[PDB]
Amino acid sequence: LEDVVIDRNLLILGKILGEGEFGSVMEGNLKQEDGTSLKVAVKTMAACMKDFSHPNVMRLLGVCIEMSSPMVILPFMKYGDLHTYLLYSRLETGPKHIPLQTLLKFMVDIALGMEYLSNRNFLHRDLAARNCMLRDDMTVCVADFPVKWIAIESLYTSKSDVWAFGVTMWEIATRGMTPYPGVQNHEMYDYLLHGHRLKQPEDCLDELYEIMYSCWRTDPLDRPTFSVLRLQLEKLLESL
Ligand SMILES: CS(=O)(=O)N1CCO[C@H](c2csc(-c3cc(N4CCOCC4)ccc3NC(=O)c3ncc[nH]3)n2)C1
Repeated sequence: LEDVVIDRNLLILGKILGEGEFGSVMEGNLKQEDGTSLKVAVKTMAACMKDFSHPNVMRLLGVCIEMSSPMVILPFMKYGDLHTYLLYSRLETGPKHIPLQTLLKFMVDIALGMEYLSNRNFLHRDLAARNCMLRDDMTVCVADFPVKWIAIESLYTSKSDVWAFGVTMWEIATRGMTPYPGVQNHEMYDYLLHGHRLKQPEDCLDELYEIMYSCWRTDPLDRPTFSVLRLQLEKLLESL
């Protein structure tokens, strides 16, 4: 089924950007049909992605299969994963102090991305700040289609995706804290069973904590939809 394939000679691979599940993600140059070349990311060593068109969801540029003796091509995200970008924001090199409105925009971006995928009845199954990438224009898009992001009942529906989104909201609000400090992975199921949740971050609004807390209700049906979540975050952002 090769409607999305690209000729291998149009692609030039280069240095490593990160490590995915099945192999290395490399930087690359893709020669386009209009003659010009574009910087790309190439996972090495997709059917879902072909069906997606939305700003806050990573798109498929193509596929290549080189023979030795496959590679999925994706857009280059110049600031990398969101988790690592948040960590750097607490030091002094690349980005400055990120204000509250910019963190909410990251949350809104992800919510929009998930709203779209949720309407297609597509389940992410791995939503986290490390799986959210940063475009050259500072917009976030969800990508990659881990015990502390999985919900109670899942130990998967669209509401277990909502749980993981709440955890990702917490990650962004804490600027890259690992969830559940002083709690081990084996310990999680019982920690959640007794009704304990991620604690409210430091200088973080009650309105915001209400929203992320609502993602972790015991009953999946009590959680809000991504569209409900998206509006709550958008209106909270507007009130600053
Ligand atoms: C969630 S994912 O499935 O996308 N995934 C999984 C495996 O690890 C990959 C990863 C980690 S860090 C990184 C990256 C880092 C930089 N940086 C290099 C160091 O300085 C800042 C920019 C620049 C570009 C980068 N990636 C991309 O453009 C790109 N697009 C599409 C897939 N990957 N990529 C990402």
